[PDB]
Amino acid sequence: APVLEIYQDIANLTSRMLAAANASNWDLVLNHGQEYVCLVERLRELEPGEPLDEAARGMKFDLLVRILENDAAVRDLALPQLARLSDLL
Amino acid sequence: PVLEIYQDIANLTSRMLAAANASNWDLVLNHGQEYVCLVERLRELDEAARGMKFDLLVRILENDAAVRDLALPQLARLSDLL
Repeated sequence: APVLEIYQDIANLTSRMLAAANASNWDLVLNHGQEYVCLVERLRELEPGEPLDEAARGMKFDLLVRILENDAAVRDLALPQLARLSDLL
Repeated sequence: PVLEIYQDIANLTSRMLAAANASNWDLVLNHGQEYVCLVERLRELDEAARGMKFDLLVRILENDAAVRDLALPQLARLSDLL
């Protein structure tokens, strides 16, 4: 199904964001957010419904766990550096 | 159901957005423990229910992005100084 295509793309994009965050390329991470918002809008046009196939349910669930884990991992790379540097100024 | 989890992750992300707005990065970071725990608790539906879940998801997705959009330009410009 096609809505599975957008979850995949968001997972791929969030993995790219993670790679940038890993390299401390904050501006790239932000630049990836532009696509991210596009992808969420497109997601929003397909969803919700109609129900999903059991096979395609566990796949989306996985994709989500991955998107959320990526989102958490970006924050967990960036924020300790932000906190630290903020403390200084 | 699994809506509970989704609800809890959405709510938490709202508290993180509120903290972010206030520049309390430590507090954003402390809730991040709670998020991850809820996310891993996930690794583990009628139409009204799927509309509900989908709504929560969009909110979580928007919230993560809203926090990055606050946090990262500050970080970009502070690493550059230092």
